[PDB]
Amino acid sequence: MKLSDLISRWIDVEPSKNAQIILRDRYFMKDLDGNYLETKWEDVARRVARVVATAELLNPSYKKNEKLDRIKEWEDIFFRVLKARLFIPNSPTLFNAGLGVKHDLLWKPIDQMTLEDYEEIYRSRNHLHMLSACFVVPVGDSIEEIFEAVKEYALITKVGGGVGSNFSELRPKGSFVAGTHGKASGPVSFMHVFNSAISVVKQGSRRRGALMGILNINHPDIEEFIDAKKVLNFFNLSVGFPMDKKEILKLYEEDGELELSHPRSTIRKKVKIRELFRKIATNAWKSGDPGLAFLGEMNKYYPLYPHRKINSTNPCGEIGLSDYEACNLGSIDVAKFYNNGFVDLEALQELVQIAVRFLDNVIDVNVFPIDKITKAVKESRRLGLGIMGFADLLYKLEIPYNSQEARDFAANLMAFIALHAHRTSYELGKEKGNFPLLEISRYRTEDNFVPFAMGMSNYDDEIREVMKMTKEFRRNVALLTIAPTGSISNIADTSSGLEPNFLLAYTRFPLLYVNQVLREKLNPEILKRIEKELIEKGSLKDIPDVPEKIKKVFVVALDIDPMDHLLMQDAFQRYVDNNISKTINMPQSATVDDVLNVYLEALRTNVRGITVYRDGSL
Amino acid sequence: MKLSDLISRWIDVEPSKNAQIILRDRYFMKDLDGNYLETKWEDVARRVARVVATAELLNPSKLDRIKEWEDIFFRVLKARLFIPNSPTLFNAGLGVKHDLLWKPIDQMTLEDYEEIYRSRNHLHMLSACFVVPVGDSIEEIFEAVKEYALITKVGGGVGSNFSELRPKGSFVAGTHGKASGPVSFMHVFNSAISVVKQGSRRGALMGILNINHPDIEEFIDAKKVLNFFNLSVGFPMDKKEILKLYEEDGELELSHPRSTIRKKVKIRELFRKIATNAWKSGDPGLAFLGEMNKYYPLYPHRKINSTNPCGEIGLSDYEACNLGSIDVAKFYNNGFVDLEALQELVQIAVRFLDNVIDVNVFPIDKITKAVKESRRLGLGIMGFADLLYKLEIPYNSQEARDFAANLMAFIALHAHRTSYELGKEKGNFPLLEISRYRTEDNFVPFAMGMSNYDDEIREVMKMTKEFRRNVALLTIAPTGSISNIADTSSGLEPNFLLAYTRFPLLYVNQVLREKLNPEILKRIEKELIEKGSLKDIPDVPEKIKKVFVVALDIDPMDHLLMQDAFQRYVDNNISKTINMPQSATVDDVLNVYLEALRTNVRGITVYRDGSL
Ligand code: B12
Ligand code: B12
Ligand SMILES: Cc1cn([C@H]2C[C@H](O)[C@@H](COP(=O)(O)OP(=O)(O)OP(=O)(O)O)O2)c(=O)[nH]c1=O
Ligand SMILES: Cc1cn([C@H]2C[C@H](O)[C@@H](COP(=O)(O)OP(=O)(O)OP(=O)(O)O)O2)c(=O)[nH]c1=O
Ligand SMILES: Nc1nc2c(ncn2[C@@H]2O[C@H](COP(=O)(O)OP(=O)(O)O)[C@@H](O)[C@H]2O)c(=O)[nH]1
Ligand SMILES: Nc1nc2c(ncn2[C@@H]2O[C@H](COP(=O)(O)OP(=O)(O)O)[C@@H](O)[C@H]2O)c(=O)[nH]1
Ligand SMILES: C[C@H]1O[C@@H](n2cnc3c(N)ncnc32)[C@H](O)[C@@H]1O
Ligand SMILES: C[C@H]1O[C@@H](n2cnc3c(N)ncnc32)[C@H](O)[C@@H]1O
Ligand SMILES: [Mg+2]
Ligand SMILES: [Mg+2]
Repeated sequence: MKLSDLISRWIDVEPSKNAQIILRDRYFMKDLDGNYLETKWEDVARRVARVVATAELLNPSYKKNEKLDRIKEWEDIFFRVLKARLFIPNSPTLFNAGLGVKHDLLWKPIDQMTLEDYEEIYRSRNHLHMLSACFVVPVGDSIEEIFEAVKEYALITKVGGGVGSNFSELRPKGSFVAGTHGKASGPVSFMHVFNSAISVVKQGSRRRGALMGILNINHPDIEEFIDAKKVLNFFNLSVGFPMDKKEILKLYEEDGELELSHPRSTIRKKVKIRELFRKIATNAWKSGDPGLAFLGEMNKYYPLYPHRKINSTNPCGEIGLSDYEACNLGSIDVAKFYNNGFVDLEALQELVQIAVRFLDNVIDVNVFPIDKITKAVKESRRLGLGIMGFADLLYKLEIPYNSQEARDFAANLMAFIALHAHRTSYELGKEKGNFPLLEISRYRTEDNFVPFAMGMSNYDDEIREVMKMTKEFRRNVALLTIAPTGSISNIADTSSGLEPNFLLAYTRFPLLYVNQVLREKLNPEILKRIEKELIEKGSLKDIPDVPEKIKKVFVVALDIDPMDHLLMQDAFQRYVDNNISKTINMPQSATVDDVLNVYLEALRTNVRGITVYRDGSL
Repeated sequence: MKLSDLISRWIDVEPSKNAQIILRDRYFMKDLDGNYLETKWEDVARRVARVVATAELLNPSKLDRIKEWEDIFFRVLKARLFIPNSPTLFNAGLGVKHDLLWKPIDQMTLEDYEEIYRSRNHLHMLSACFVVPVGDSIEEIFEAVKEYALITKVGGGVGSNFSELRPKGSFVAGTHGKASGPVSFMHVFNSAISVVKQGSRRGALMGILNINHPDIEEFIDAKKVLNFFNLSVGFPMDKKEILKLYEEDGELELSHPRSTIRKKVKIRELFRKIATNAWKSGDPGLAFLGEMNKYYPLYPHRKINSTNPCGEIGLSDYEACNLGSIDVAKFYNNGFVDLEALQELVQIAVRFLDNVIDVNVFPIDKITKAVKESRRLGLGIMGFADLLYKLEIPYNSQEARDFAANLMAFIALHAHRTSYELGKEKGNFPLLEISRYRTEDNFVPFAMGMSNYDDEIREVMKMTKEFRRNVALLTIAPTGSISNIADTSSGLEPNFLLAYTRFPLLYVNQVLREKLNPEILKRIEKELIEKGSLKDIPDVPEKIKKVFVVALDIDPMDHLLMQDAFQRYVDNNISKTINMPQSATVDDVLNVYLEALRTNVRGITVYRDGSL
């Protein structure tokens, strides 16, 4: 069906009470006095649609004598899609769109807008008008560069972004410092200063996982890094693997040794790569940290490598970024695309096109806190279009999350989105101009470059064809990711990202959720009966008088074994040009050897990173 | 006896084994390979002398002249008559080719000196102490954090007043949130220095919060963490007003311009809070900022907000100070202070310090500007208590305090005189014209009132209206390290002990050795070392007991008044610890604070014996 008619099915479905609570708390805009300027999700949709549509002022293919009509049409489409909650951008977009703008412009009826209204909106965006989820900054091996980075952590966090850094440039603890004949404190000690800095800045104010800290596997302090949180409470930590995944797996299988060294230290040491891995798995087994960041694999698919290089991800790992780049994210709720036993691909393709344009327009009205960021964003125009609602979609389709059927369905779904997002990038590049670095990227300098592995869909040949087309026109260096969508999946009343539902029924602080699809497919008699058990046990698995058919479809995270989590991640990653946020859930009974096996399997698959969490470990 | 003869009696006197340990530890220059470039104290005087005499290149009033100054610098340095703050000893010559810094002087060409001047690197930081502003924004706060790290890297201390930071809980418009407050941000500064060192840092920082800041009470209790900070309470108002409010049992309004947070508190209760904390742990101190500006020649165009970590210098934003001290114990001669020799060395010292500026490389450009615009110097003394010993003058006496004020007045006179000459010879400091030396008749940068020297000083300040090289010239620093180098007592402080064991070689005060009969010392020593004093020890000549007093023999008020005597003739501030007996109460501490408001002291630090 047409997207316009799908919109009609959803646009007047009101957010749940839980959703409305979240909206009131953090998203509805207020004046300096704490009075609400917005009271309904509708208000947010109008404000955000209007600010992002304003980007069309800059569109060189519109004559001035048509800009108003064209801008208005885009506000209209952005508004309807947002109000329907078919696509929602990353939280900072919702928070900060319209900061600096006269309040009598942000919500006025669209039929009353003038060209001058849109220009006033565009001109009055203030320095807090920061619409991206996160960033990566370099940390150079000097007191000067380190405290400059600390300053940037502070500035970025203030306006609401998260930040990642690879700290491997910092020379090992005890290395010679020529200026003082002294000893270097090493990356880990310095990370404590970054943590301390963030402790006094809020947005505010819950800042859990606001930072990413990576140290490479061959750094002389890697063993200390691995043991760091066992404070650094605002960091997520990952071990960086800049070499090819194949080379590290071969080294493990051969029981080889890794040379730990640094180009500005005499500190050198050899460690058994198996012992190192076991130390990593042992810590992950206990606490869930550190994760693994396959940087080499990110660079294999980075269209600007080696001119530019990915050294770090953002805090939740889903985007590998070069220095001073940002996360520009937004997600489609694919559960709203279910139609009588299938996914409405006609409506989905239209929304993919609209969503790419929306995210790309966000760049134009984004205001960054640092000059170098503005430059790096404009030069590559990297986007992060993702999905949520995936687990709920499978519930509707009656497909077990832990099945090859689901993984085949995922790869094909994702290949379809990638195809149409990249085709849109081509179109936008023809319309508005290519990303300035296109001419030096592998889309132009190389034959048959494709920014992901593929190999699991009937769309591959069509994808190859479009990638060839983008040699000539391309708006964006990359377009896709799958984010946690922790807050925005709640606003959308759907399951988060690509993850299975963690629980079918639970109480949060104090109303109880019950999965909506479960309510529609399970006999209302049986439900009222088993609701008690379900909440206590956290699964349908071992409940009598529950049809085997629904037990199979309605699996939760811990019903699904780790390899099925990992293989789902691989199925998606084959058709994503950035990365993916995915927790590999493991049962309490899991061993350190079990964790090692996940790592080894990960190395053979196409994933670009790994996070595991053992139930009960924390 | 004239400076030349005095140098002859000292120039060939080697540093003690004790002092030699300090020098081989961290003063002798090494390769990046770790090898010794310098092995004896004289090798140090050669480098430093030659580098500072390079400044004469800039002298608009030329190879014979530079060499001249290097010689006189060298001789006074080698004889340990005068010594610059440690960073000058550490960092002089950094970046300069080793073939230039030591080779025989008669082998020096003009080519050579110009090369030294050109090749001074970014580590060539020759000053002890800095002050930097911390503005009320995340941007300014973290720019200041970076500044702390950069200054600490090159070997400097740094101080700030954190009063501009709005109080904990205040509104932040940019986030609609709540401010963390000054004390929370100070923790970030502390963490920063935690990972930075010039070789390995106690009291590297000064943190001041003003008495009327709404978080003043949290700040007073801040340390009970911030291990690299010394803390002081700031009094930007006149000492008179606070004494008044205290005597009237008045109330102080706590407020901040960027907060709606405000509060009334009894001023006596705030003082008692301070005293109790000080009584427990020696912090925080009092900084009478208003009194510093009172004598600040550039007030209010520029304004003193903070001191360095030891408090002896009141600095406006981004200023530094290069200190150097004269060992007065070496000027003892036949029951007199050799005013002839001492005078020559003062002129030389002022020139030396003023030259250090020209060859100094600062880590930040706003600092280079501040230093070059005012040319503030900090010339001081060490060996004072040992001088009293030689003069057989009890430290805790009116004779001591009168002698002290006279010594200092004398130094003050000749220092400000030489600043007139150098101002004539090299040009005035750029802000002369807007300073009170020109804009008001009868401005004097200290209180005086304790010497017959005052009248001439009043005249020399007047001639200063036309020619003056430096905005102010004098300080008394702790001289912790340089006094041990000079084998003498530190700063203006009485000796803390007459006998202690350096490991297992014993030491007894070099001068006590001469006045006392060796036979008595052999017996006495045992008890002296356990009691840390001679006042109760049986069969010690009364005149010996009263002359060779140590810090704890001298009561709180006599320490304070000694600080007053010196301060009347110091245009900057003074480092002085007011020691108190272990049996002191919080009330005794309060009385010291109240007395200090009545004297001319610009700051106060107290330490109760055995509190830590
Ligand atoms: C998004 C997210 C995050 C983000 C949240 C910020 C963001 N970028 O959106 C960040 C990066 C903070 C994060 C971190 C971690 N998370 Co998480 N996270 C999620 C996720 C996907 C959504 C949560 C959410 O926003 N819900 C909606 C909001 C509106 O409700 P909320 O009540 O305000 O949510 C808050 C809490 O969930 C909290 N939180 C997030 N993760 C965790 C983990 C633990 C152990 C705790 C106590 C709290 C907590 O942060 C939220 C506010 O930002 C859920 C999965 C799920 N089923 O919900 C997990 C989930 C709670 N996380 C989990 C885990 C294990 C972790 C980590 C231990 C992973 C790691 N590598 O270390 C860390 C813990 C860090 C710490 N200091 O404790 C598990 C915990 C399982 C369990 N049995 O408790 C979950 C269920 C994912 C999973 N599939 O297992 N997470
Ligand atoms: C200079 C100095 C300082 C400097 C040292 C660096 C510098 N500016 O060069 C600073 C600012 C760090 C300082 C601080 C304090 N000091 Co102090 N300091 C001195 C002084 C004048 C010189 C000693 C020295 O360096 N000797 C030569 C060097 C080469 O040998 P050293 O053994 O390596 O010296 C080190 C120790 O003395 C140490 N140190 C300095 N002060 C203190 C205080 C205590 C309690 C301890 C354990 C160590 C210590 O720092 C030196 C190296 O930098 C002496 C007075 C004296 N007559 O010696 C005191 C002295 C040791 N300090 C004293 C006191 C009380 C303090 C403070 C508590 C005061 C305060 N306001 O907080 C603090 C303690 C801070 C802390 N973290 O413990 C008293 C201690 C009395 C006692 N019963 O032990 C002394 C004896 C001075 C006095 N007038 O009473 N001090
Ligand atoms: C100066 C200094 C550096 N470091 C660390 C921070 C950086 O990781 C690293 C380099 O610091 P730098 O600031 O580059 O020190 P430097 O330039 O004087 O010395 P070099 O020529 O050897 O670079 O050493 C400390 O841990 N403590 C210190 O005091
Ligand atoms: C942003 C932020 C500021 N602050 C403090 C730092 C400064 O002391 C003070 C000002 O911060 P600023 O960074 O200057 O805040 P702002 O400009 O966005 O808001 P305003 O106009 O109200 O100044 O608040 C916090 O404590 N936490 C924070 O998260
Ligand atoms: N500073 C900060 N950044 C965050 C936080 N949560 C998320 N981010 C950024 O947003 C990314 C993904 O969060 P996600 O759950 O998908 O976004 P959401 O649904 O808008 O909350 C993280 O990797 C960070 O880059 C936070 O609590 N603090
Ligand atoms: N960073 C730093 N600064 C210091 C240190 N010791 C002294 N200073 C600075 O020098 C001033 C007094 O030092 P002083 O002991 O008189 O000089 P020294 O004998 O040469 O070490 C203090 O106010 C500080 O500003 C130190 O250990 N670290
Ligand atoms: C629960 C959420 O926490 C994020 N998360 C936590 N730690 C890491 C990490 N080290 N690397 C990548 N993502 C992480 C996951 O991406 C997941 O979505
Ligand atoms: C031992 C040395 O410590 C310095 N010192 C320690 N703390 C302070 C302070 N808070 N204010 C001024 N000086 C201080 C004293 O000036 C003394 O000279
Ligand atoms: Mg460097
Ligand atoms: Mg501000």
